[PDB]
Amino acid sequence: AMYIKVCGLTDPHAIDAAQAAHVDAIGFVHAPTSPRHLTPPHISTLTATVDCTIDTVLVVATTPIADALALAESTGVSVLQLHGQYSDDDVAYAAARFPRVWRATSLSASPNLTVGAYGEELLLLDAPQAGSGHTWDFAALAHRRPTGRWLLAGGLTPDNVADAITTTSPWGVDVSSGVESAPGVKDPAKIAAFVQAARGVSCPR
Repeated sequence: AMYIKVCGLTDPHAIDAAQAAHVDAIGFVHAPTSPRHLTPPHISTLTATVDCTIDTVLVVATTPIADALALAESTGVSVLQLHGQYSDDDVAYAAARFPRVWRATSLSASPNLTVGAYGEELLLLDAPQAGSGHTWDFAALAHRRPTGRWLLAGGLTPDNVADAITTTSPWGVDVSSGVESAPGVKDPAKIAAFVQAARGVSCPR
């Protein structure tokens, strides 16, 4: 299996493309510093339109952890995803209080790469430079790949994802900017292309 999350969706037009491509998760960003930012009322309505074949994920960065928990509850999302600003203590505080918590980090932050170290269900590892060249720099992951449930991120696009999955064999992938036509505007054609490229590694057609 290869779990696919599209992160930072902001409209039904994008949700429809994600459902048509049978993605596994959709992220809704609540982070006022991001071009993908959504207010609580908007996250609530968007979340309610997604069917039970997709995990909905509230993605936060700067929201005090108790408020983030309250927002996860009120919006009805499946998962609370915490960006790397959050302390280890905050990750575990959340994990005790909400059923599904994801810990995001990046390789440059020298993170703890053991999944579940602080109560999280899954670790999202962002390796933004690994796609800077013509081919995917699988050396940047390699011995650092978690043994547990994790998502690879790092500027994934329809153009690099087959290479990334083939060489790095992640448990799943997370994509955002690489399927946008503009910041905060997901492009249905790119979503479809991304999923085709990613799934074609194990099930080419």
